Amino acid sequence: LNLKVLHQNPAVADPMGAAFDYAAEVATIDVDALTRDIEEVMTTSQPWWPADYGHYGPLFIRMAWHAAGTYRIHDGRGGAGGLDKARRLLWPVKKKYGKKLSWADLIVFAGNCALESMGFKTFGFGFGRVDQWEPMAAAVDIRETFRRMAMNDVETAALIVGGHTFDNSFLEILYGYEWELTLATDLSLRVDPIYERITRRWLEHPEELADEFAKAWYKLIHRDMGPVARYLGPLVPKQTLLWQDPVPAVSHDLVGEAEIASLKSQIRASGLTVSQLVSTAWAAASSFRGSDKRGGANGGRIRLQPQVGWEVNDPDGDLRKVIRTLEEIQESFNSAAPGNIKVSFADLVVLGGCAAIEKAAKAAGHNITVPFTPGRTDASQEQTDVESFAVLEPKADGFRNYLGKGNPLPAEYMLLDKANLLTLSAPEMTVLVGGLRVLGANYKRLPLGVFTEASESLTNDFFVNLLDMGITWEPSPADDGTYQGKDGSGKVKWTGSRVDLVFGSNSELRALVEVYGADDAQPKFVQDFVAAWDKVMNLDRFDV
Amino acid sequence: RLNLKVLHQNPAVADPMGAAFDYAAEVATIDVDALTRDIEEVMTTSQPWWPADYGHYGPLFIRMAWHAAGTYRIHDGRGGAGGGMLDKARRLLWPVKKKYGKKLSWADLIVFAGNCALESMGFKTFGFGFGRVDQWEPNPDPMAAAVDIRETFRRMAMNDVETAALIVGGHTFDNSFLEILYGYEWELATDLSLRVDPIYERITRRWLEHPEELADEFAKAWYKLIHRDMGPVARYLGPLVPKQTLLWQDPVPAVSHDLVGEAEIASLKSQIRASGLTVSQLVSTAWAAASSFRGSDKRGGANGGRIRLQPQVGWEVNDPDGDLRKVIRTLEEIQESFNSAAPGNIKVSFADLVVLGGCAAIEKAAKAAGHNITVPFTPGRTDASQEQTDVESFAVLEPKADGFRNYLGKGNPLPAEYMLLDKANLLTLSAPEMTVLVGGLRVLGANYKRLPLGVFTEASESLTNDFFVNLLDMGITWEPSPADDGTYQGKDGSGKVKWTGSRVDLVFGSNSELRALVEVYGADDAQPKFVQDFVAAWDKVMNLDRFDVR
Repeated sequence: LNLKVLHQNPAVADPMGAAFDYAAEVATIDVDALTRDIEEVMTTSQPWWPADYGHYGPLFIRMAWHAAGTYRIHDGRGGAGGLDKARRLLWPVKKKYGKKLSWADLIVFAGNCALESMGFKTFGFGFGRVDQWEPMAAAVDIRETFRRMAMNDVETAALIVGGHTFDNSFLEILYGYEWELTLATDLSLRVDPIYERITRRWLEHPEELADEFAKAWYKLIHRDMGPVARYLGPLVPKQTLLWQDPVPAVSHDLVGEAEIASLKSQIRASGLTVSQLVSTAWAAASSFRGSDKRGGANGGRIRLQPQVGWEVNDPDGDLRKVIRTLEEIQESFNSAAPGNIKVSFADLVVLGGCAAIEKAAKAAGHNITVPFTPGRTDASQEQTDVESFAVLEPKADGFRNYLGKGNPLPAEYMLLDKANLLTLSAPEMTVLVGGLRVLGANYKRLPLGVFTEASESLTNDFFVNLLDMGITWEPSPADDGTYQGKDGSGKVKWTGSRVDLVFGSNSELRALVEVYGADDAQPKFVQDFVAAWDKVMNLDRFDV
Repeated sequence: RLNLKVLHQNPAVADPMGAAFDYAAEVATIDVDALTRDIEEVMTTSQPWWPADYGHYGPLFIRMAWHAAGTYRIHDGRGGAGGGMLDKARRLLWPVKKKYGKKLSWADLIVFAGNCALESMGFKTFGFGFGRVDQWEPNPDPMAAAVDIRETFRRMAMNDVETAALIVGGHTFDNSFLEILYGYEWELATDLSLRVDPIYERITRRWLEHPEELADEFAKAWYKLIHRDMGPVARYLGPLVPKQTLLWQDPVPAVSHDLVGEAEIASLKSQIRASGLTVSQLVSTAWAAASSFRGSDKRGGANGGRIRLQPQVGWEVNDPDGDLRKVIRTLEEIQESFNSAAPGNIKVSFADLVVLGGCAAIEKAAKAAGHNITVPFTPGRTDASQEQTDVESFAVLEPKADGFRNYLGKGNPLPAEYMLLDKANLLTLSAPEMTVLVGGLRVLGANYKRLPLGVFTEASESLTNDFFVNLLDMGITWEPSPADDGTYQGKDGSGKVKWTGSRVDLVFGSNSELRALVEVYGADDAQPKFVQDFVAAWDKVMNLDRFDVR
C-alpha cells in the first residue's frame, strides 16, 4: 500500500500558489493574436530541429495525436489533461504568456492551429486543461487500439484517412492508382471488409469526410475535459454533442433558504430512513472520475437505464423504492411552489443525503448544518449513452463494501484506487469510510464493518471499536474473505472484511484513525465527515 | 533520474489536523502531574494479548524508548526521536494516548513512557521536555564486540563515558550489574566487554567503589539519548524541563539587550551597503552562516553568530582566503560603532549583522534590476562565545558538497545533482523554492571562489531572472568541456563560447519537472513573481533556526 498515490500534486510543489485559478486567466488571452503567433512558430526553420519543408505543420499534428491519443477508457487516466524534446519549438510562443497558457493547451492548440493552417476548418476549440506538476491482423490491431479509446469504426477510419493526408488525397490512391500487391500497417482500409465498406463511399462523396474528420478530431482533443462548462475561450462551438453526456441548461429559478429547509424537512417527514438516502445520495455521486471528469452527481442519471440497473446500486427493491418517493416529493414542490421556482431531481438525490446526515448527526450527539449548493439539472433518457457508461460501473466499490467478480488487485488496493479517482486524500478517505460504515451504506446492508452498536447514528464508533485490542481478529472460523472479531471471552462480537481491517493493520493508516478515535475528538470527526461529504457531492459542479 | 518526491515529504494534504494546528500551544496545557499518574497505571496492569514479565511493563518501556531514540545516525542527521515509525507492543500505550489524542504526539508519549518507567523504579532522572512534533508517515574479545558497541555508539556521538554508563544503565533499571561483573572473575554475551577491554575496564572498575557518580552519569546519558533530536533549547515545552545549560545543545545566551526597532533597522541596513562590502560578499557570508542547518536535527542555522568562531570560519566551503576575513572585520566594526553610539539602550548582536547584511545586500541588488523590494527581517538573534561551540561536534555539519554554491568536495557517494537534492531536503525546502534559490544565488554571485560556472547573466550584481532565461533558450548548444573536469560549455550558433554551465544547473535545464518549474519563472512579464518568490524563499531560509528559538 503506497498512500503517496493519494496526495499527488500537492500545493507545495505548485509554484503558482494556492490563489491561482486557471479559469480566471485563460479567458483574457486573445486567441485572435495567439493564432497569429503559432502561425509564425511554424514556417520558420530552426538550427537544432530543421524542417526544410516550409512547415512544422505535419509535426504539430503528430504531437497532439501522439499526446492526446493515450486515453485509456477503463479507468479514464491519460490523455490531454495529464515527441518530448520537440515541444520546445513552442517555447517562443509560451514565454510571452507564461501562466495564462498551460503546456497542454499550448500543445493541443498548436496541433489544431496547424490543422487549420493546412487548409481545413476544424469544428472548434475550448481551453481549460489545467496542467499537473509531476494484412487483416494489422486491421484488427488498429481496431482494438482505437477501442481502448472509445471510438467507433467510423471515427477511426476517418482519423486514419485524416492525419495521413497531411479530402480526397489519401483516397484516389488507395485502390486509386491501384497497387501491384506490394505500404504500412495501413492499407487495411481496403482489404478489411469492415473498413472497406465505409472508406469507399468517401471516395466519391468527400463532403461527408471533411465533416467527419472534423468531429472526430474534436473528440481526440476534448475527450477528457469533462462536461461542457470548462470549455473556456471564445472558440468553443454553440452546439451539444452526445459523447459529452450533456445536461440541459438551467431554465428554472433555483432555491434559496426557507425552501431548502422545507425540502429537507419534507424528506425527513416521509418514510425514508437514514440508511436509504445516504445509499442513494452516495450511489449517484460515487460514479465520478477525477481524471476524465465525467459522471458525478449532476445530470440526475441514477433514474436512467444505464445506471439504475447496475449491481452496486442494487435495484432489488432498494433503489427503485426511494426514487419513487423523491419523484413524488418533486411533483408536490413543483406545484404551488413558494414562487416561480422548480427543483430538478438531480437535487433531491443529493439534498436527500444532506438531510439524511443532518438527521443522523443531530441524533448522535449534536446538531449541524450540511452545506448544499443548488444548481443541478436532470438529463432525459435520450441524452444518455448506455454504451459509454458500461465503463463507469465500479467492478469493486470499497466504500459500500462491494466486491464483484473479476478482481485484478486485492480488495484494498481497489479502495485505494477508487479514492484516487474521486480525488480524495487519506484523512478524507478514513473519515468517509467511518461515516459510511456507521451510518449504514453497505451493499445489501451486510453487517460487515458495522462496529457500532446502535444503527442510524453518526458516531465515531467505527474508529473506537476497531482499535480496542481486547478483541481478536481470527479469519479461521470464517470461510470467505471475511474476518471475525472474537471477544476476550470467546463469543463472536463483530465482523470485518479486507477493506475494514486494513485501517487497523497498516501503520500508515492506523495513525490516521487515532486522530478520530480519541476521546475528545468526537466533534472533529463530525465536522471532518461533513466537509468530506460536501467535497464529494460537489465534484461535478463546474458552473460554480 | 532524480526523485523530486523527497522534497515535498509530509504535505499538509495528508495532515488530518489542518493547517491551523501548532504543536506548541496545546502540549503546554498537559498536566504532567496527572499524566504520570496514568502511565504509572498502564505499567502495573497486565493484559491478555501481551503478558507482562513479572507483571510489570517497566523494562519493556525502557527498551522501547531505546529502540526508538537509538537510531540517530549523525553522518546525515536523520533518524532519532522526532520521527519514523516494537509497534506490535506500542498499542499497549493506547489507554493513555486516547485520553488526549491531540495534545500528546506518539513520539512524546513513547519517550515519556520510557522516562516515567525509569522514574517508577527508584531513579530520579534529569528532566523531560515535550515538543517532538509528529510527522505522520512517509568470543567476547575486545575486537569482537567491545569495538562494535564503541562504533555503533560513535554514529550517535556518545563518548566512552556515556556508552559505558548506558550499558551499565539499561541492564539494572544504582549498581548491582557491576557487583556481579567484578564480583566473579569467571571468564552477558555482547557485554562483559567492560571487564576485558582495557578502555572500558579503566572506568567501569572505578564505579565499584564510588557508586554515586554512575547515577548522575547515567542521568546525563539518558537525557542526551532522548533529547538529542530536538535542537536548541527553546523547543523544550512542558514544566519538567530543567534550568541548566548543557554543552551538547550548542547553547546561545539569552537576550540581555533590547532589540532593534524599524527606526534602527533602516539605519543599520543603510550602513552595511554604505561601507566597502559589495553584493557578492554579503550574500555569500549570510548564506554560509545559514546554510549549516539540518531540518532533520534542528541544530545549526543562522542563530548563535558562530560564523566568526573556529569550527565554522575555518571550513573549506566558507573559503577563508580573503572572503570570511574582510567581511567579519567590517561587520564587527559596524556592530561596535552602532553599539557605542546607540540611539538608546538598544544594542544589536552580531548574529544579525551577518543576516541583516544579507537582506541589505538583496535590497541593494534587486534595485538595479528595476524593482524596489523590502526584505522581511525579524531581530532577536544572539551571539555565542567561543567556549560553547564544541569544535569536535561541528565536523559533522561540514558540507561535503553544497549544490547552491557549486562546491564539490571529495569522496561523494552520489553525483553532483543528488547532493543538491539532499541539501535542499535538509533545509526543509520545496521544489519551487529550491529552483528560485538556485537562480538567485547564481545571478547574484555566490559561487565558491566566484567561479563563473553558472553565472548565465551578463551584468552580475543585479537580481534578474536571467539564469532561467538563458538556460531555456535553445539557440545555444550544450556539450561537455574538452578539458573534462566535470563541467560543460554552451556554444552559440556561430561557434564562440558564450556560457559555462555545470552539472548542478544543467540538471535544471535537462530534467522534466525542473524544466517546468524553470519555465514558470523563465517566462516574460514574470520577473516580479520571481523576485517575490526569491525574497520569500530567502526570508524562509534565514528564519530556519529562529522560528524554534522564539
